[PDB]
Amino acid sequence: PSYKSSRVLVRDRSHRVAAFFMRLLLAGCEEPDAVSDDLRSFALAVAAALRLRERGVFPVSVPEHLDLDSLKAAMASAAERKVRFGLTGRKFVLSAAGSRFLITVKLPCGDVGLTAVPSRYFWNPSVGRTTSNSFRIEFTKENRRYVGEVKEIGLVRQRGRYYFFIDYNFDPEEVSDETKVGRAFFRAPLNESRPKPKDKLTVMGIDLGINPAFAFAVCTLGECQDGIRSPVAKMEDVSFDSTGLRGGIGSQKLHREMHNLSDRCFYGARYIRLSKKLRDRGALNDIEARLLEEKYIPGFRIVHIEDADERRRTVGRTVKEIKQEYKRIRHQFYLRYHTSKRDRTELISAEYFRMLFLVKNLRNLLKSWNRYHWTTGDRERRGGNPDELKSYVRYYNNLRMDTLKKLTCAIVRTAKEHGATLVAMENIQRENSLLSLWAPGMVLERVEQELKNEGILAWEVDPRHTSQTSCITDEFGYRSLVAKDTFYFEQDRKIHRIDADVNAAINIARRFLTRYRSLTQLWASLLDDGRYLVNVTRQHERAYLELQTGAPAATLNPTAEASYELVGLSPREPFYRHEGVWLTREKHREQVHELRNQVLALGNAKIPEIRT
RNA sequence: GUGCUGCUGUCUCCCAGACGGGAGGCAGAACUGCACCUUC
DNA sequence: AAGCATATCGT
DNA sequence: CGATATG
Repeated sequence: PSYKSSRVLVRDRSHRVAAFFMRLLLAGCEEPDAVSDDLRSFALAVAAALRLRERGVFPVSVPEHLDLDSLKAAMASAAERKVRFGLTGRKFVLSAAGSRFLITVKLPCGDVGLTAVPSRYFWNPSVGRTTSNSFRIEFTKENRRYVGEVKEIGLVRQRGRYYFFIDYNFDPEEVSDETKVGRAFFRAPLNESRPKPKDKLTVMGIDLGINPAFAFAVCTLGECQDGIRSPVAKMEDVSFDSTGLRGGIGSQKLHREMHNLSDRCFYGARYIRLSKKLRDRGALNDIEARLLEEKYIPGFRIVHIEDADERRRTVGRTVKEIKQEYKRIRHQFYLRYHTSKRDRTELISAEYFRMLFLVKNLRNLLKSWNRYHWTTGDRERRGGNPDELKSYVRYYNNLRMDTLKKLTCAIVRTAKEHGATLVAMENIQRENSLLSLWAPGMVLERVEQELKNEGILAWEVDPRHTSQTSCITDEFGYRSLVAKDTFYFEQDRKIHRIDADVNAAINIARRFLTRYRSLTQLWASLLDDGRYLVNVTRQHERAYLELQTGAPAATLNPTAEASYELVGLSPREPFYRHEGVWLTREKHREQVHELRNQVLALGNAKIPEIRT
């Protein structure tokens, strides 16, 4: 089934027995060795229970007379490893009054009426018992009234606080068979044959980043009015009507301050390492002394003192200033939700990632300064500090999780608003990137799971040359390095520019809808006589060679203008397509550099910008 | 409920030691904001 | 590894 | 509808 969980708090033996159950399953048994094999089989199974009682060793003495139910419940809990209360453990009666729950555990001694602290997850809940041994909860996590079914409850104790896990089933939104057939059609290579969707679906091309948290483009099959036209496999062209950029920088000053402080904390650790070398060794190597003066001093924004005694004092003053600036930045980041800026605060912004990078850099700087004392041979000790920078780590993990949840919610919202039912995302599996903050697959897994729960199917497209190829001419352009938000291409021999993220979003959507009709790069090797044999590993390359040459293999034969061509063969060096001539690696880079030189002389003022 | 997520006063513990940093406990002031399958 | 179903006897 | 017992 599909499950969702949240906790409620109840304020005013089951563990004594849960711990006993865990230990018993792992480890009255007067001669445990003599019955070791059976015990092991039963514990591993958690029919065995029936066999154990026949042996006459299965009855035991529970820490606290749990009679039955509670007993079996805790047993199953330890197994799975939550003192559970089932309705088919001791039965419970979950009701709701006002804005809070009321759990009534039916213990053998009597009824235990427990009121729960009003949660903002199960806000304003309504509970009605069903005929299927369940409770139908209706709550508010807008005023969307989420619905769930509760059949089992669990009790735990954290820091002397008792918590109830309301693990409830829910029904994901209905997904049409047209969406499934359309995904099957569009995901398949051109070699295979799949039925057409035969419906007017909606496709959302998505590019993921950190500064533009994500950008999207929307297309509707069989509906082309105005926008960047894209071919569709075996159908008519479609126009990307809604193209947008979500996320982004909230306030420029805050982003700049986080970047500056992250750089300062990045260089501080290396500066104190070099100062520790200077205080101990007394001299530096040629590279380090050049590195310290040229890079570390202007980076840490410190004044280099020759005296080693007051060098530590200057370093401590600098670290105090760094911490004061960090506290100011954190307070300004907190105030986005507690001023008149409540309305203009975005769901997700570029500061959610800059703050994480700053937290990591400051953690490193503080961990380095705290160990400024150590000298030759101190190293690390089994003990020392058992909770060093615990608050920092807690904040980093909590902010990471919250950023992931808010990004997933933003993506899902944007997909639902635009009516999309198919979402082509970029396969980020294939610093200043989403990686080094999360696992490459974790973000994708979360996003597709939430989209599926909302009834939207998602597919990962190969993200190769999407940010370097124009979405109109389907040719290589210039991605500006001074400003990474402008992508320069040529059209009718006139240089145009576009947003470099909606460009990649449209390229992702185009690759999805055209079923990878065109490839911008081919891997080949030189056999002899200037003939570059094409290396075919992916099925997409096999389909591409069939459509252009006519055979599942081909070679690059040279021409006069340092270019190549596809021929085809009857039965490892990159090559970039360019204008149908398959320029080699060096010539492709030369062409890109020529484009960059041409666009730098022209000036962006005379370069028109297309709709975005 | 869990976080985003902090401020002020005061107190305790630790590492340098006399420039500073890291765990936490209470008491207050402001805020009605966003998101959340937890659990192992 | 987890976060229940049916089935009939007896009263 | 309660008491087990097993899909």
